[PDB]
Amino acid sequence: GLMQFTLPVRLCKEIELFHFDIGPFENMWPGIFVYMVHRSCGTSCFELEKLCRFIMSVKKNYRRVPYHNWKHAVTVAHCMYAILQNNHTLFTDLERKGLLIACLCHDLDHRGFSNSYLQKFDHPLAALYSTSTMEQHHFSQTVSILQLEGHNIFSTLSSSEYEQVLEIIRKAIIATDLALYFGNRKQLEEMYQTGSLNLNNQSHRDRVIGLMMTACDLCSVTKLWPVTKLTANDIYAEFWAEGDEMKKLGIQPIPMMDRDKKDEVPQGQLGFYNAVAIPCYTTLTQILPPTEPLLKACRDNLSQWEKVIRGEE
Ligand SMILES: COc1cccc2nc(Cl)c(C)nc12
Ligand SMILES: [Mg+2]
Ligand SMILES: [Zn+2]
Repeated sequence: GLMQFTLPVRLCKEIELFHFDIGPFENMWPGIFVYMVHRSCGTSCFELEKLCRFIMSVKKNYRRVPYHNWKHAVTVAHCMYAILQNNHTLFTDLERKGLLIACLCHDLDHRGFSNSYLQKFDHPLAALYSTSTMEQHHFSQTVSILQLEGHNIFSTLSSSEYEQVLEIIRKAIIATDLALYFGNRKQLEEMYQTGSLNLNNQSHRDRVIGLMMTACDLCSVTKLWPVTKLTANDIYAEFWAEGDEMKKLGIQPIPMMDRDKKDEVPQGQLGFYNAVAIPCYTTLTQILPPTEPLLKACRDNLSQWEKVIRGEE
């Protein structure tokens, strides 16, 4: 019972920073996640046997796609850990429990295609879930794994607390639908500016948690430039494969997804930082000030993308 997870000195130190990379050793990631859950939640929170059983089942249900894989899950969860550690007096016991799990499960069974491809292909999931197609499937997959024998990590929780944690996980996994981000950030920016933003209001808390979810999901843009540069290849590998699949459906894909337009990537990445990433980290920083290193790191990679266009690399 008195077992504590201990990371090697370098990892132990670096894991507390927003720009930490979990490395290339697959086998260390479950230990990295368990360590994060113990420092963020406590050794008590989950039964180590149930938690490790749940982690392996979640890993098992993540596909071998270039980007939206198991490594993405553990990275998105790490970024959440970094946020929760720099704002620990702001989150409930249940929120700390649910958010690291939601991040771990957020892209469960992701096939590497967007909601648009699912919609255009007429995939069964698009008939089952009209909007936030994959995100509703990811939550559905999270519940399926929680219902497996010996996998209920929230067994100790009351009937009411279990329904609260599951609702935190649901809202958070749906929030990773980038289509919803735009309106959520606009509503949060307005509430913050008119001083009406109250963290005691549950609907306001839901919105802030949604913004934290977009921030972690896009945390690839907040790492040191070599990590960002290499992660962009994986992101575009999926994009180009979906572009190829749109062409198979007889639909010319958007240039972002066209592998014949690889030369337009630095300009498209510049557009992404301006339209999505910088607004996301700016509003997040106004709301939760210790998350400033995410915005700082993001602005540095935006500058690196400008250097790419200018022929500086
Ligand atoms: C055009 O670039 C993009 C489009 C949509 C989502 C994206 N997510 C990430 Cl994290 C990055 C680095 N780029 C994105
Ligand atoms: Mg998503
Ligand atoms: Zn994701």
